[PDB]
Amino acid sequence: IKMKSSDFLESAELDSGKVSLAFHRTQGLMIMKTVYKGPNCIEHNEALLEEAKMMNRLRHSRVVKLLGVIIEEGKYSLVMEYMEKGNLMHVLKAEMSTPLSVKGRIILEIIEGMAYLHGKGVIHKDLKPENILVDNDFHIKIADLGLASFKMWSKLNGTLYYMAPEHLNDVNAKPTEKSDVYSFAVVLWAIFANKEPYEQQLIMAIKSGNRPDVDDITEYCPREIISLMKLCWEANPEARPTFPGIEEKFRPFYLSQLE
Ligand SMILES: CN1C(=O)[C@@H](NC(=O)c2cc(Cc3ccccc3)on2)COc2ccccc21
Repeated sequence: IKMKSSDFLESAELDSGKVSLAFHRTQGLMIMKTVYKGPNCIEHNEALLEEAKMMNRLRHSRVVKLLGVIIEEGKYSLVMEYMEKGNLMHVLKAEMSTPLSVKGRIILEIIEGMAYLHGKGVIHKDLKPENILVDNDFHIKIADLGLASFKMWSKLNGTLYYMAPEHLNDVNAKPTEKSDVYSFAVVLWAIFANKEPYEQQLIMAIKSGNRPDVDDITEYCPREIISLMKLCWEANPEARPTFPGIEEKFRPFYLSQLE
């Protein structure tokens, strides 16, 4: 979990807040983001190392790995694995259109990764294209760049279009697995529409049954996927499926008609 800046042979800052792509001696490339600068705390310094070892042990191919933490002379930084193509929305807004087979695979990988997290008792709450990272081979990893699951590191220093209606104007309602199912539905829309969807007048529209316009999807999208996004953004959370439920229907569909 613990790391030093001496371990990094070279680095390079980039802004996608701001991060450093550092080459580690033996492990290779890693992304680095300094959370806060100033004095070294005492009340919460011990917990920040425990919270990192809790996220470090979330080990799945479709989930971003926290590689370590760097604490040195009043600075606090998190170190994750490098994903070469950035985020899903960066990939979707490129010159060339991503094939339907690759989009179908991204969808299945987000399902695999979200079923993993739910099975480990972790609710995402902040699932959006910006938290779906892409490597140079078009395989994805679900991240937590907004620190929604890092409650300690969040205290050391967002998008409403993917947020389920039950959480719009009811911030005390505890987020559930069905909260993420709603967000995934809006991510499905964004994958085939190739853009971000859609304040008080909007939000109140979403609570009454308003959703992103499916007719805005110009490029080809399968009817079973359209049917899946409609079911996942159902206003009632109990009417939505679980990610293992989505997986048992989506995987046979991907393998027969898209792979
Ligand atoms: C350097 N850096 C990071 O290390 C980031 N780590 C994660 O997002 C992360 C998520 C998980 C596992 C995990 C995934 C999904 C839900 C819950 C849990 O493990 N690590 C955090 O802060 C950054 C912010 C911006 C840019 C870069 C970073």
